[PDB]
Amino acid sequence: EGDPEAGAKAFNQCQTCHVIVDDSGTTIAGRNAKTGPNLYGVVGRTAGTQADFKGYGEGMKEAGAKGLAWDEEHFVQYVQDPTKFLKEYTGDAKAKGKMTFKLKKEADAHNIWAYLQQVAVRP
Ligand code: HEC
Repeated sequence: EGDPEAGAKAFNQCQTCHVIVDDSGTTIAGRNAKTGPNLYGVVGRTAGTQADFKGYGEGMKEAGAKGLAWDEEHFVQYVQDPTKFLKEYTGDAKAKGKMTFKLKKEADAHNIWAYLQQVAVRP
């Protein structure tokens, strides 16, 4: 279990590419980055299915087609090394992630998740 407060601060790194904008258009976190998908509603979301994002890689779509819904266990392994995670999960030797960024600290991964659990759950 992470700490939502430390998570919100560490989310600053993710803001270079991601935003968290709700369904009414309110910006919860971030500026205007569109390199990565909107993370609002990511908790429990089938991987690679945010309807507005058109930049998903084959590995990510394939992972969601094989039953990956984001929960803490997979999220933590994923942000630490996206490509390695995609290959393991899919069993596809050619899978590779578009997210070139890698989170270097494990404690941060849990913190950011606690923060997402707070502000990114769609009812
Ligand atoms: C730009 C260089 C990025 C940074 C910095 C971070 N992310 Fe990212 N993310 C980016 C892309 C281009 C993608 C698509 C990946 C693909 O292979 O298709 C993603 C995706 C995610 C996901 C998947 C969500 C989904 O809709 O299925 C997650 C959960 C995610 N990113 C989280 C995340 C976090 C928490 C970051 C900060 C530590 C982070 N990303 C940074 C691009 C970039």
